[PDB]
Amino acid sequence: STGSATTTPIDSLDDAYITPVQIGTPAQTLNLDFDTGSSDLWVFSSETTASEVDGQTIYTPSKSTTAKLLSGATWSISYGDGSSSSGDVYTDTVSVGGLTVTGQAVESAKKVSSSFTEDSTIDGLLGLAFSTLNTVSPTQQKTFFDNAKASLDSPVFTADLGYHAPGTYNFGFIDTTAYTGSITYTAVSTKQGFWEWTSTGYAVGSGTFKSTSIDGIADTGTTLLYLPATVVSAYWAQVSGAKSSSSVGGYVFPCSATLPSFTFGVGSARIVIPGDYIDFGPISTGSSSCFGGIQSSAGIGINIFGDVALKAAFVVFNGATTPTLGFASK
Repeated sequence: STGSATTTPIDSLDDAYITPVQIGTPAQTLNLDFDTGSSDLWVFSSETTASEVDGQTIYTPSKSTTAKLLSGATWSISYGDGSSSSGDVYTDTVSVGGLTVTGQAVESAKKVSSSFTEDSTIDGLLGLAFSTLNTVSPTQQKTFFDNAKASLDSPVFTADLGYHAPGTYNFGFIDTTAYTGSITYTAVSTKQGFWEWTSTGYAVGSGTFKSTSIDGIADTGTTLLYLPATVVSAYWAQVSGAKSSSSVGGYVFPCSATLPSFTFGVGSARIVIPGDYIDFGPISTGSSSCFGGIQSSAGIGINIFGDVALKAAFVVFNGATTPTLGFASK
């Protein structure tokens, strides 16, 4: 089997992407944030504290003939940005882009933090990291991908995120029309439960390539590119007036600037992030200070190849017995 679903930016900044997902019988379609940096499929629901729901579409398990309470199971997750959610668990039928999993754990939120409430466009998350990170207790549950894997034509999914435009998540096949040149594959460590890999270096604008190993994660659920302070300083030094602002919470730059590109290495291959992809616009409405899309990972504890990086590539998440990651230009 295969699946193919369009993913759409939630706003004009590409802060996140939503993909429609069918849950239950008859189908209830919720727009979920596919997150290769976590491993829980959770939704706003009829059980979510009413004051914490503000415009989201909810899953109502009582209206699904295929929903079953997973008795005794609870979940609770905290994300890198400090947001969180928790609740109980149902199993139900879940379909993405025509690919159906029966018996998928659907984690029903009883509580969500303010960041989730305030984002009316995101009805929940669909985790695509390794199932070892799943938070369901006392019986850990599998991700949608892990459940689907055996049925897939090939044990892969691909992320093709757009810049200020829709893109695609495919399951079970590689669309050879969706990228240019060849796909370069690179080793993955699953030791921390992430799609963790080592970039071979970087360049700033038209500058020379610096060969240096940068360990990080491919994370569709993180907006920006978080890299070591040395690398980030080298980038922003090429933008007149750019500075790190503790009051704002990272590097800002004059909105009048033209940003240089940023290149990262995948083996001997190179992925170029255009400068425009690094512009996250005014820090506050009407400001002439703009927020940068490349930020320091210092104090996160891990480098993160988030959407800023991934949307410059066609990315293969290869879940074969020895997982790997593939990157192609597009």
